[PDB]
Amino acid sequence: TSRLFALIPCAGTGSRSGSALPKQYRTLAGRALLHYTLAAFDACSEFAQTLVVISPDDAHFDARRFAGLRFAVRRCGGASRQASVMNGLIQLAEFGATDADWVLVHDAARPGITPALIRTLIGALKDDPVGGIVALPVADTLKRVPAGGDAIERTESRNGLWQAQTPQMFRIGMLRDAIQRAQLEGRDLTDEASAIEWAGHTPRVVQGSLRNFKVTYPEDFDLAEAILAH
Ligand SMILES: Nc1ccn([C@@H]2O[C@H](COP(=O)(O)OP(=O)(O)OP(=O)(O)O)[C@@H](O)[C@H]2O)c(=O)n1
Ligand SMILES: [Mg+2]
Repeated sequence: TSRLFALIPCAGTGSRSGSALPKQYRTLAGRALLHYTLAAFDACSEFAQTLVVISPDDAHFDARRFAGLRFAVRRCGGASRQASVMNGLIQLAEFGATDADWVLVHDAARPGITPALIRTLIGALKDDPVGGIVALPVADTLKRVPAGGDAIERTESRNGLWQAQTPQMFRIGMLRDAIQRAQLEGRDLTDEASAIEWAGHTPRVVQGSLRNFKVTYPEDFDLAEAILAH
């Protein structure tokens, strides 16, 4: 009976992407970056609603560029990603969400997300007491490079290491309280799983895809444009 809610943190600036316009609004193959994320969730009718969190100062979001897609947008963006997620989780109650419902937090900067991968995550963790994330095992040899230079100090082990992606699937009640705990202890975490972990819970990993990579630096735009439109 647990309903499915989607939460798209979209209140970032994309400072590493070198784009003056927020990278989530950057046009790829004649289409906005965010549009690919929303279209993927829109294809999944089993979702109750998709909430997009944008900054209160966002003057670039144009709803007309996303017409036909089923989603809602709220200007409850925070100073950080975790804050934007926290405000979003609170905001979900407006749409009838409860603490027992699932929430799937997905980066807008990951346009390669597909309905198949969404439903793979859901189907694998729907009966899980905690939930989990989509992720990718570290395939490359890890090198330690001291900050400030390009010199390699030594080789680090990659055994048992995964690179976390999104969506990150957890219960609204457990996730909100976890982040609330993290903020109460002065911790700003990188993803939702981290809060779940520090709260004392054990999240799961589901095999992700390199197609689901996040656009982060100027190379990624043309690369995603190659990955997309295919
Ligand atoms: N204060 C913030 C910061 C990030 N995000 C969202 O979190 C997702 C992934 O975070 P990231 O890749 O780091 O995007 P940015 O923070 O905007 O870029 P940068 O880290 O280079 O500044 C993005 O969809 C971004 O919009 C958000 O909603 N509110
Ligand atoms: Mg960031």
